[PDB]
Amino acid sequence: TCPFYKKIPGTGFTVDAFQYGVVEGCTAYFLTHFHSDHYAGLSKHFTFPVYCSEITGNLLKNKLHVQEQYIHPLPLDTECIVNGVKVVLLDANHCPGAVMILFYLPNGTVILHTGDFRADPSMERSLLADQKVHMLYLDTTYCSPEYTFPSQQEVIRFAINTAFEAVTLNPHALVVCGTYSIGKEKVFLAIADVLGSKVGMSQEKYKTLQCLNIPEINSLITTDMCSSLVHLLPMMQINFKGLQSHLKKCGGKYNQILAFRPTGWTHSNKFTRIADVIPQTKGNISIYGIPYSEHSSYLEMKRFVQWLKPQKIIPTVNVGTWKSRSTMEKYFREWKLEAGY
Ligand code: NI
Repeated sequence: TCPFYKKIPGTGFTVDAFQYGVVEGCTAYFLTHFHSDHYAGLSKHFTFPVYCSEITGNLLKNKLHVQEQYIHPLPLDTECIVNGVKVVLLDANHCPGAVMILFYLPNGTVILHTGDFRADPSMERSLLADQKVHMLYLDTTYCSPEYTFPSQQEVIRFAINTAFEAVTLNPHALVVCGTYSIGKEKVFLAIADVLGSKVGMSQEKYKTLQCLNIPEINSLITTDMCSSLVHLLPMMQINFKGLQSHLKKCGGKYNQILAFRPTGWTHSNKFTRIADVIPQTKGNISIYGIPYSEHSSYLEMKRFVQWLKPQKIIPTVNVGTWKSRSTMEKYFREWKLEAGY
């Protein structure tokens, strides 16, 4: 049964609620982004209207084979009417095609559902600036002050400078980057750009990337692994055994691997600066875990909420334990007392 925090009161609507069967009273199913914990349940047999971004609707049609007649893509930053209710989709600064949803209820209540997001001051000048928001359905993934990480730009700087150094010292080194979902494409695209290579990958991953409207993409990716010196592999293969095996397959073209695992947060964050990150090494294989996050840090989240000043917060992440829930509620009250709303 669908949990309460996936239901939008005063509407026929649900958000990211595809694994519960037919939800009683739901006239339109919204999908914030194409990550499996959120789309779980969709397939070619789904026959209700699904509302989403253009990019998400490309992925629904091509990857999950949802039929066209049930996909309702909406433009961003544009007032639209759905089953009699005004909605707006906003960029969530998450993965490609990920949105936040503003709902303008018939009784005057305004609700923001962030989906998954990485808060940013740029959001303070979107259409959110223009009216009051009463209820916030909030991505609370890293809602605790231990969760600090660097900007995306600092992390990409580290990665480019590390890859360029290694390959210039050894033109026979291969770079490998791990992936298991869409998101974080900047990691592998920025490294391939500095090296003058295309990124090589499986046919299944190339297909996914071709749904993303990324400019000039035919220029940056390929299925011809032999012509590429940056390869993408499944995240599970980014270990010494998996990498040794891959290196065997390249037929003596390469004699070293430098590999990257873009994790979110790891407790190496609580002690070490990005400048100071070091790899794990075995023989001619090195693996770097880099803290490239597509969710808000604690401070980014706090800033967003203290700017928005909502009347009520509904967490959508870490809701399964009483300790988590009590922790989050304590921080929400601190924020409200410090800011004065
Ligand atoms: Ni996500």
